[PDB]
Amino acid sequence: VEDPKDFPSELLSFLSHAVFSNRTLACFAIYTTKEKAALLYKKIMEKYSVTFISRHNSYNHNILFFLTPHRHRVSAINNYAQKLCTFSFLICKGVNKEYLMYSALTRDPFSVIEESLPGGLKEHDFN
Amino acid sequence: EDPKDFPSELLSFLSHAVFSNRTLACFAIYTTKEKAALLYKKIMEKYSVTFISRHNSYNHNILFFLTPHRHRVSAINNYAQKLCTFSFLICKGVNKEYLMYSALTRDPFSVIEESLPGGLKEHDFN
DNA sequence: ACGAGGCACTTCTGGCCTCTG
DNA sequence: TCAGAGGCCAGAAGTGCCTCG
Repeated sequence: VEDPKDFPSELLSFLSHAVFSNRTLACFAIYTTKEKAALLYKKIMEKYSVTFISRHNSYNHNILFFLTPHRHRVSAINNYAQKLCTFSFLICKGVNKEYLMYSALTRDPFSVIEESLPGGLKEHDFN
Repeated sequence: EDPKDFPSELLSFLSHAVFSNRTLACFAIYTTKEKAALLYKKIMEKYSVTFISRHNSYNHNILFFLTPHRHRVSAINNYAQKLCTFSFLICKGVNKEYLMYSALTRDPFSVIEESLPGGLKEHDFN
């Protein structure tokens, strides 16, 4: 109901917009509640052995941004993360523009709650 | 959430197989009032049941039904699971179809709704 | 009878890759 | 190159058939 139906309109140009692709990527984003972002961060971190993960503030909910050293399907990440929940909203999408998406998440009206490397894609190549 | 199996007085009728790939045409489901009303409609559309009834059982509801083709209990269960809601659901094969239905029609049990006017009689079962 | 379980699909899952603009 | 659509693939999971005891 009041739950978002997509990511914030300001992030949309950075996200993947495939509906029918079997393409795999290495940068994903997840939009969920405050409660689930905490749990998801660690779980996701361990499962996918993330080269990077950050947790962000978004309009009274949270966004998880993360890079993975291996390629995954958006639906594979989605399925893994839905099997934690039930039960609360979750939008999961591939990210096409990693620097841009990261840096947008560090500025208003978004902010960093916590991240696994300080400064992230601004301070580190993940090449 | 609540109950952990079917009422003990109906257990003799059910199949308890856990390692069988055998398929059946009679099943019963234990669940809440809200879930049983819905699974009545949806199991019938889904399996195009030859008969389906919904009954009062101790705070909750049982659904009994016969399907025109053969299914694995695990199928009926994977389907019925997908319409919960971490509300509870016991789903089992029925070995003794008539005896199960007839028990569910008498005290402590009663019929709420069934897909045939005046339910089932003994002939009907083979 | 009925539970165990061999078997045979078929559907699902989650990667690969090329094509195309 | 990029990114979405989709061919293809292999291994897992699903949901039937059967016969054996």
